[PDB]
Amino acid sequence: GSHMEPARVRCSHLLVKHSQSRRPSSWRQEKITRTKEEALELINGYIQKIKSGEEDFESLASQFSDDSSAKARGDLGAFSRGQMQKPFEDASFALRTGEMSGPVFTDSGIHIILRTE
Repeated sequence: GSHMEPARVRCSHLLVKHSQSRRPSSWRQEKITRTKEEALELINGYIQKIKSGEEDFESLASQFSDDSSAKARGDLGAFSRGQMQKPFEDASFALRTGEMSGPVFTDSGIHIILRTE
């Protein structure tokens, strides 16, 4: 039936990091020269490419995600809200089936969340 707002949700997560972060060193750049504003453009670029049916989320999340989850397709499983960040939570739980939250600002950087489930 129609059961939204659960305990376990599944979504994919892309992450673009910026100079002001827990570490200004990604796997794409040894010294992240891009700030939040700059990273935001990358974010929009990926989002546009994905939703337009040009690129895939898992595709871009594996190459253009500065997170370790990148090599794991960037797709997550069914997790609980207490296992993620509050901004990440609000986004993932507010998304409908096959919906994308867009640029979710966090401490590490900007996350792109797509509702896999």
